[PDB]
Amino acid sequence: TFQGKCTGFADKINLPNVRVNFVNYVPGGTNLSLPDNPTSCGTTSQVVSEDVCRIAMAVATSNSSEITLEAWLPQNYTGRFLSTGNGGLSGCIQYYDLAYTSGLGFATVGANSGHNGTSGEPFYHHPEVLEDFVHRSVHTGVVVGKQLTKLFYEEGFKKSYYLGCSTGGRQGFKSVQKYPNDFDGVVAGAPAFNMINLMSWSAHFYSITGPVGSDTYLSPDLWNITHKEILRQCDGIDGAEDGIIEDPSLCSPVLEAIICKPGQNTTECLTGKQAHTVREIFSPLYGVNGTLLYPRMQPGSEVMASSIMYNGQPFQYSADWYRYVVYENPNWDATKFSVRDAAVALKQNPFNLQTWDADISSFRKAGGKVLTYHGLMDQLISSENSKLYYARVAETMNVPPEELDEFYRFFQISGMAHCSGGDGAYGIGNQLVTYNDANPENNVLMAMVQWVEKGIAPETIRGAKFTNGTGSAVEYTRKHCRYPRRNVYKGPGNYTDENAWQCV
Ligand SMILES: *[C@@H]1O[C@H](CO)[C@@H](O[C@@H]2O[C@H](CO)[C@@H](O)[C@H](O)[C@H]2NC(C)=O)[C@H](O)[C@H]1NC(C)=O
Ligand SMILES: *[C@@H]1O[C@H](CO)[C@@H](O)[C@H](O)[C@H]1NC(C)=O
Ligand SMILES: *[C@@H]1O[C@H](CO)[C@@H](O)[C@H](O)[C@H]1NC(C)=O
Ligand SMILES: *[C@@H]1O[C@H](CO)[C@@H](O)[C@H](O)[C@H]1NC(C)=O
Ligand SMILES: *[C@@H]1O[C@H](CO)[C@@H](O)[C@H](O)[C@H]1NC(C)=O
Ligand SMILES: *[C@@H]1O[C@H](CO)[C@@H](O)[C@H](O)[C@H]1NC(C)=O
Ligand SMILES: COc1cc(/C=C/C(=O)O)ccc1O
Ligand SMILES: [Ca+2]
Repeated sequence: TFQGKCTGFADKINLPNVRVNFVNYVPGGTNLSLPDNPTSCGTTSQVVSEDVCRIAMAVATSNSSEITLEAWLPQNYTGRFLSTGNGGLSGCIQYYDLAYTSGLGFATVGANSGHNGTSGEPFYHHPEVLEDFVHRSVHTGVVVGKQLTKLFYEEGFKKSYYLGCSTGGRQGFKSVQKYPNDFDGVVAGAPAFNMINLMSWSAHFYSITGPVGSDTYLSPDLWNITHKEILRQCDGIDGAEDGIIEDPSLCSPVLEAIICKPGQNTTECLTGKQAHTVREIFSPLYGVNGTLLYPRMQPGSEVMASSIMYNGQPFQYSADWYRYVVYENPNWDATKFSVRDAAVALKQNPFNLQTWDADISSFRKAGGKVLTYHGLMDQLISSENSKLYYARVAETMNVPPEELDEFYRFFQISGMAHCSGGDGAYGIGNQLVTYNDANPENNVLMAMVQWVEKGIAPETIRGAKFTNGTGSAVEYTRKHCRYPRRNVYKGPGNYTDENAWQCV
């Protein structure tokens, strides 16, 4: 029996520097309690919809570091191994991804990145813990996970896959760049690569806005006013007035247009200083010496960005990065961030956390495929940074898109926010929360499986716009384009007909 194989499995595990905490049979329909999950992760449970054997481990990665590692080995197994990854500066195992991919038949692992919780404080004075976050946590879970898969199933595994977004997107690219043989297929969303500069750019928003109530700051109401004017200026460039900017690279908005006139209600317009703030927010971050560090925030992400990036407080992840790693001073004042700090951080680049190597020929040579996607109203990580990486790879590898298409495809997703949510057709199946069925035509993960196992490369990636979230009726779908193409509404038929659009 499958249960009996699982209850007998702890005795079969004997791996150096791996301590088995427990092995449990978890039937489908179980609502797992996760009492030990770090409180800052904000998840104490996970529904597991299909039978798995659950293995939980503590794996020492050095004499002063360890990861927590979970492996969920499904009863209904397809012969495919998969690793998940992390979010933010967190060690949070993404149990929602473990449920998702195990439920699709993958032998699945996820590790906590080498520490517990969403704070960067565990990096403080602990280079081995930081090294786990940069590269060694994900890789260790792949090595151990593959071992466990082969121990548990007579058939072993035929192919190996990666699924992650945000920090998880970065970790997918760290795999491509440093461990070209870890995965046959890598699915990496909205990647936090160019990571050091991402922290600097996150930190620089405070220097532009200033604190809540200052001259230079905009309230959430004013960011809503600003959003509506951005749509007036840009929504229709793609040919459809649908509240979505299909490719914001064509949107260069001019916000002096909504500077207050005499006799205008001050709550519906900007002062000159506020307009200057907005112009700078849609400008790139350049460093000492006048070199580019991070591209502009793409227009369209204003409502959620007002709460997270433009809220008049220093962004927390970057403050943590500068206090605990760059300067090792927990009292470092993040309100006084300057580009001189960004130079110090970029030169430090610990364990090449930048994850910005543009020569990925070793991955190509090993036979790997990578599919990356990025939402074009992303409020946390600008979609333009993925576009910059693409240019850099083409330039460095000295090949055009037709050649890159053989092993590296990048889809730009209209109306998607950071990793999930947004105003438009974000339902591409990168996570349970974006799921529109399991079939490759509707699901990015299964599309990678098809590319790897049948040699069928995805031309576009379909997403759903839901009436009221995943599981509700699909209102419309759209076939998102493969960069450098963009989507343009041509008709015939209304913009809700996916056939009325063309990638151009
Ligand atoms: C980090 O969090 C994990 C839980 O996600 C902790 O692992 C648990 O620790 C206790 C105490 O050793 C074990 O008895 C449990 O079986 C563990 N749970 C799992 C899922 O493995 C881990 O201890 C924490 N790491 C620390 C504090 O270093
Ligand atoms: C699982 O349990 C938690 C409480 O621990 C609850 O919030 C969640 O809705 C449950 N899920 C289902 C679908 O029963
Ligand atoms: C701990 O590990 C470090 C880093 O790998 C190593 O150089 C050092 O010798 C070790 N110290 C002990 C106490 O084992
Ligand atoms: C701004 O607009 C969004 C819809 O895009 C709305 O849900 C939100 O409540 C508005 N925010 C404020 C502060 O009015
Ligand atoms: C300006 O707008 C607010 C709504 O934001 C309204 O309550 C207030 O009465 C208006 N003031 C004037 C002078 O029109
Ligand atoms: C196209 O569909 C949208 C979505 O409901 C709607 O706003 C619009 O009226 C439709 N256009 C026509 C011509 O029916
Ligand atoms: C990190 O080093 C590099 C940066 C670039 C950047 C090009 C650009 O930023 O416009 C190009 C090649 C490099 O080796
Ligand atoms: Ca539009």
